[PDB]
Amino acid sequence: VCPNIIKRSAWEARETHCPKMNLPAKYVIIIHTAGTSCTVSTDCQTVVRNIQSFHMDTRNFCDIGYHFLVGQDGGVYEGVGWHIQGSHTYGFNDIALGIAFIGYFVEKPPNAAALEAAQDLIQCAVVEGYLTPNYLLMGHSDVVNILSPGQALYNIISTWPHFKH
Ligand code: NI
Repeated sequence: VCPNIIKRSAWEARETHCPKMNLPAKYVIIIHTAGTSCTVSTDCQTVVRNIQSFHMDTRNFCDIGYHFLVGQDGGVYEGVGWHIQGSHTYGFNDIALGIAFIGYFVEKPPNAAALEAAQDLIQCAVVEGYLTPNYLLMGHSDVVNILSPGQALYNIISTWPHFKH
């Protein structure tokens, strides 16, 4: 089933009212925050909260851009959740679940804990119906010109199921 998942309230997320996400989604997009990483609950909560603020105040997004985030503490963090539209990839925000690893992974990849959490989340997504049974998995850089989710992480997710080979 779905891994733990720490809620928005847990990281003192600014409350908003954003466009709704249309489920089921047809894709999963692996992203990396490209910023600092985190190894313990409190640190990750902080980093996630800062990203929301940055996305809302200087990027003008309606809320944090990712549906979910994954830390090196192996924990899954709720972004805007399953039901809100994302702000992570042009042309895919209404049909793709954006999952972002907290950190910068071009050279070194996320630990096994982080990776496992992602796949378990992905698994419950398709099982729960948040994703179509024939959904497609892809990396950020496959869709737009972006240095995400990092070659290291890319090489990893490229081997997961439903990856758009
Ligand atoms: Ni599970």
